[PDB]
Amino acid sequence: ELDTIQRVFQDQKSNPPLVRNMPPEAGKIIWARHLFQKITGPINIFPENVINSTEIRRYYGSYNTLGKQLTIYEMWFYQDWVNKIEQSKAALQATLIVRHDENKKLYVNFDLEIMQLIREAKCLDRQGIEIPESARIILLQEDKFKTYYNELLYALKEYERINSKIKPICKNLLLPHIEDLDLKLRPGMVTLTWTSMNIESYLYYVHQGLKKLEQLIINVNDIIENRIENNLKTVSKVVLVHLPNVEVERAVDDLLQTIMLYPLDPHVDPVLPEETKRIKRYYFWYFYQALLNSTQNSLNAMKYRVCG
Repeated sequence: ELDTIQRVFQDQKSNPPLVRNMPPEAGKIIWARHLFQKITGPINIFPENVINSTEIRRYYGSYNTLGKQLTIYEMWFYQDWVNKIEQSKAALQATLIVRHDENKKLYVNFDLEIMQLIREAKCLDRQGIEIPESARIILLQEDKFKTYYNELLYALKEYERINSKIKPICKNLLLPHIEDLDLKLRPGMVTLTWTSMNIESYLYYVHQGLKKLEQLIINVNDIIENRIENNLKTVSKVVLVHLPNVEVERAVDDLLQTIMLYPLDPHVDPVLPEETKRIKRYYFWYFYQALLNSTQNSLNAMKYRVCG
């Protein structure tokens, strides 16, 4: 051994590589108790046988004298631990925990409270210790906060993926829809996760807005990404010299088809996004440049291969 035990204790619990899911407090006291038990066985063984011788015782012582020391260290650790959580909750963590909200991402206010209450009950149960009523009530509430924080996490990021897929094109039909997807939260709702409701419906409604937007994008795709691209390819293949009206008619039809998707050819008035609307016209001009270039590319091809 137990001088060997002594050197073990002198190298206290914070110094070795403990790997587990048990707090420093709990691991420290168990190791001390176990060490004391081992001691021891051886121481127881030684014684018786041885014682006687013683040696062882011485050783045882150392161990013990070691046993006395260990008991003293245990008591100091428990002095810092017994009653600590009750004081923390009753003073500054039990006072109507602000739920999780957002501005640019999800902002976690009481992350510490979640983690702490978590470790608290797991360790008190595993160690066969009594858990005060205050700790159990707030712990169940914490589980509610954690689940809602995670679900809101998923929601926010849904808006993020949709954004990652919209921003590469910067279409001024979805940019206004994106603008319309803005919401406002008053302070009276900053405490809804207490009785477990109105946040599920809120998140579901935000999701409903996102899915409706997604459906609009799906349409815009089916109308624009396939039919018009195929038409452009047809325009490029047209041999203007020889080959053994239609595309022009289809181009006109496709314009009107795009107009049917609520694209703001005039700037939206109340919003006044004069700068934002011309961006799609620039991309559309690039597409128009691709159409004229398609015919032009053909033009040059014939001009080069006229001799055969």
